[PDB]
Amino acid sequence: MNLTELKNTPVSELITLGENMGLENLARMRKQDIIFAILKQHAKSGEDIFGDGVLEILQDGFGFLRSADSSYLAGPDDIYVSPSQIRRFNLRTGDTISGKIRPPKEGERYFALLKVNEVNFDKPENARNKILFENLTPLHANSRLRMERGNGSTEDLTARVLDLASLIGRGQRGLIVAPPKAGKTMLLQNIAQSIAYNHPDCVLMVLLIDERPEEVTEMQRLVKGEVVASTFDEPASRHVQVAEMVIEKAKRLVEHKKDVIILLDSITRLARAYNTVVPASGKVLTGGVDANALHRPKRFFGAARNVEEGGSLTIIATALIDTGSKMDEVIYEEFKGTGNMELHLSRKIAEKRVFPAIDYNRSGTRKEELLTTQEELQKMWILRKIIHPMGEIDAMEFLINKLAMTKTNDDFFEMMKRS
Amino acid sequence: MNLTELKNTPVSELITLGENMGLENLARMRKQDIIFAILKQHAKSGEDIFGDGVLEILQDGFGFLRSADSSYLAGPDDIYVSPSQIRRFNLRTGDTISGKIRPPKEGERYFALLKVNEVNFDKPENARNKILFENLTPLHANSRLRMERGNGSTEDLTARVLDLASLIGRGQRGLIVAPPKAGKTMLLQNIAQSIAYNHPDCVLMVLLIDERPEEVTEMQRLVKGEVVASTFDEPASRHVQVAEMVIEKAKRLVEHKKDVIILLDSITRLARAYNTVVPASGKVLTGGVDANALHRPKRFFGAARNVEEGGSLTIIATALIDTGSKMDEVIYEEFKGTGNMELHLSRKIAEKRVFPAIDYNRSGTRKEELLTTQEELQKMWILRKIIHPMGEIDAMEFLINKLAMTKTNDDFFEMMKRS
Ligand SMILES: Nc1ncnc2c1ncn2[C@@H]1O[C@H](COP(=O)(O)OP(=O)(O)OP(O)(O)=S)[C@@H](O)[C@H]1O
Ligand SMILES: Nc1ncnc2c1ncn2[C@@H]1O[C@H](COP(=O)(O)OP(=O)(O)OP(O)(O)=S)[C@@H](O)[C@H]1O
Ligand SMILES: [Mg+2]
Ligand SMILES: [Mg+2]
Repeated sequence: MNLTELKNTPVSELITLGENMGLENLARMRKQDIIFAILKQHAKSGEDIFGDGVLEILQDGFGFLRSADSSYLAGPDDIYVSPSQIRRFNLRTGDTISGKIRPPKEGERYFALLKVNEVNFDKPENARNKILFENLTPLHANSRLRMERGNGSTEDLTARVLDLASLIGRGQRGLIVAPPKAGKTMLLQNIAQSIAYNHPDCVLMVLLIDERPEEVTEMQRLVKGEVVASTFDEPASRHVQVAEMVIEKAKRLVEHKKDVIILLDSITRLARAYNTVVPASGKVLTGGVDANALHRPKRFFGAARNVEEGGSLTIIATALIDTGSKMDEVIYEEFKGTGNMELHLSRKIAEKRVFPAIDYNRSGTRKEELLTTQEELQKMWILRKIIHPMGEIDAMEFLINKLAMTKTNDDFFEMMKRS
Repeated sequence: MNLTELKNTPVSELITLGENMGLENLARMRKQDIIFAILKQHAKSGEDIFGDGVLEILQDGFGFLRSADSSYLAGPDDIYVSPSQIRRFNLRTGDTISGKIRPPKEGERYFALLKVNEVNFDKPENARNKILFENLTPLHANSRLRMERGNGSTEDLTARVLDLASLIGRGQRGLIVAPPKAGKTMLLQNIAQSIAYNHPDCVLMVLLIDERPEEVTEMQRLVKGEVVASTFDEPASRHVQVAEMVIEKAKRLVEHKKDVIILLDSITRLARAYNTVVPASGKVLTGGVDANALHRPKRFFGAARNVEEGGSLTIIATALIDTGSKMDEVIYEEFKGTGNMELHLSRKIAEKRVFPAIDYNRSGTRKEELLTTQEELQKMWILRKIIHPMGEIDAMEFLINKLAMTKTNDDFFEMMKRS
């Protein structure tokens, strides 16, 4: 049986399974405790029990193994990993480990692992002889990540406007500069849906920082790819280590020539958490934010690259502006030139209830020649030069009106060039 | 003789009963001591006595049972609860327990429990088989919680303005941002009156932190639901204790598919109490607040959710701004985007003594489409569009004039659309 199989079950199953196995009062305690008790009960019987999850390396090799569906929460069900097999298998943070697990002995309250049978969805010997992520030489974006679903959905206009506005490809470094109440959440939702539909091969990851629980639940129940979120209730160190786990897992996955995509909401909140967790270095900029505090997020946002050998790590992270707190924009101008893809959203368009509220004139993508063919690039250039004089609200209303009466992007282009 | 019913009766009747029961003095000490003396005399008479209250768990199972009448104050009237009963019936903090009570033997001075006959207003056997609040999947608010009183009064006007400013539903997480002397207290009065009048089924409780005793007495003698308050005389430890007791009781109640509503005045004072009670973590932010000191209040404010299984927990906590103390706006910055409903009040409108003083443009709610219908949603949309341009003072004057002209919200909407 699988520990992951237990964790994917709902909460009520504790009555069906826990009580049937002889447990007395699993009704009233935290879910990880129910999982721990049931799996201890099953282990006492003696049958083989499986396990899997993402590896974490502590400061002294006191390794742990967390679960993705639990948002990497430190719980009793975490799998202990001694330094001996860490040295033997040359493991590190972010490694996906699957195999046998051992019932705890006296003096231990964590389930250690007997022997691993899969590392990063591959044999341990094949995973051992893999070069590090940072040794890989980056490149520019080559493969285009088209967001046009093509299913004729009623919400597909957002994806179409995204395709016309800013091209997204493998290995880009993207920013979504938007005010509050502008449509960031469901824009990222549409991006995730389009990625899951058009590109099932690439691994899709969504990361949510200090977000309300209802949005977390909706995101979990909507996107097909795995999503990890930490709420605002949880402390700053929780946010930091969740982000570290996500980035290490992405690096390990892309080390195997796999395309990884990370949607981040939001880089501003992650930067705030890093600022409030990093010890003061004596140099504080305007807004009560340390200098080296932004150093850690940039690395997280700097891992987006197109690996020459194989694979690509794409990061689309949204940023917050004009929230009333000056720290937000103070972070903002430290992130302007660091991204190669940028998308502006404006409050004024959202006020007119016109969605998606995209500032087409100001948003754009650099080095787009390497990502698209010349003919549709020329069509986009013609659209840009005929849309530049118009105001952003006028531009969006005209664009949605024109796109409503078409079917696909090519149909829109041919209709536009006919006129 | 119920302990609660004798607590409800004022001090004069307690003294009269003590005199009639052959007890000397009992006139120059606190209410708890008088109640203890009366209960001791009745126990020595020999008749069976029973009580009720809310459980509290200490650090070693040294269980106590408080009463909401005395605002959860630690006194002789509290009821002892042994760890044996806790392990037997599977109790935890916040459980509402009623049943037989026992006079103390030699060596102890606290009442024990012979047996429990009601747990959380339910049979004790069925109370154990309940899922934790942390294991319940949150959702967005679905059922609209209308605030319009509908009796055609004049204070209901304020409530009517609420239905025009920000929709409130079951499970909202709302913040009332207001400067000093802007109408917070009687706005909460109106909200509590509407809750107790339109929605008698839902459980309403009002929590007051470091509020003046006269305001506490005004609160208690007006609202229908039970109210708990701690004045600024008591130390911050009692503020934290009362807030934790309230949130635990709300969680226990909502675990039974009940609708719980909490009104908090104010979250800033609770944050101050947590800051001045939590030990320093070595990382102090601007304003003299510890980094993790704000972790605890957020949890209290993060419990507002709509449970898919059943029931809901709504929290309306007010916040203070422009008070001249930097800690207040630091806390406000740390609580800006955490809530899904905002109600902004301004001293500018209150200066002209136009009430309610609401910053209509800034105030609003998040994705109210799941709460209300459509046609009145477009009614509110066009009302916002036509009220957006002019200033807040003029907007409120126009709104109160038009609302006084009509009778109900539907009448207001039809009068607006016909003209
Ligand atoms: N493509 C769209 N179609 C229809 N309505 C939309 C669309 N995009 C946005 N909206 C509406 O605009 C609002 C956007 O809400 P959200 O996306 O939740 O806001 P947000 O970007 O998450 O910012 P926060 O979280 O509130 S600070 C909602 O009222 C939506 O109904
Ligand atoms: N709806 C209303 N009708 C009539 N008078 C009102 C109304 N709302 C507010 N006021 C007046 O405005 C003031 C509001 O007083 P409070 O609500 O007690 O102030 P507050 O918001 O509680 O701030 P604090 O706690 O006193 S610093 C009083 O002078 C009221 O008479
Ligand atoms: Mg959002
Ligand atoms: Mg007041």
